[PDB]
Amino acid sequence: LQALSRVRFTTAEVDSAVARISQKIGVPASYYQFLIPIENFVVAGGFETTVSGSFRGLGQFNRQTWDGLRRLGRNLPAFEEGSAQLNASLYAIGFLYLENKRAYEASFKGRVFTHEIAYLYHNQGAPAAEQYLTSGRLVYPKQSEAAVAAVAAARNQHVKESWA
Ligand SMILES: NCCc1ccc(S(=O)(=O)F)cc1
Repeated sequence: LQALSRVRFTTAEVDSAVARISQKIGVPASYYQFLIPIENFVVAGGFETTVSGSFRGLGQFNRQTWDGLRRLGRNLPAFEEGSAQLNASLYAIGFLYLENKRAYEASFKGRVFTHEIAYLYHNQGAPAAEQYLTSGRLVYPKQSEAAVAAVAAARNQHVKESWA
């Protein structure tokens, strides 16, 4: 029962594409495996993803974030087309991870960009993510309980020097 237009992908086709794309662009497959179930609806034979409204596809991108990646030179279709597609959305998730990793490491020198921190950056955007890490307050607080748990864990990991 889920706590309260779609496209459906099978687990196999998502897995195959993740395996291929993650290898090609140097983003861990485990990050995709972490993020996809948080952002989308898990069903028996795969995942369903919302492709209407402001946030769309497996990465739940908005147009501004998607276009930000294109501005960096990433080869993506237009937001409205790519966000409904398997491969383009997976590339975008990964490209965004790579850019957010750079942003995190530049502001918090000597710190490690973990999956939950990467998800926080994905969820809030890099500016607001850094603001949450410093202030403890989300700029965009209207998130799911799973998203909130993930970003809380992210801040915990950020602050603490080591596993413990
Ligand atoms: N996942 C992106 C998080 C995000 C990024 C930007 C905004 S907005 O201020 O431009 F409406 C809102 C939410």
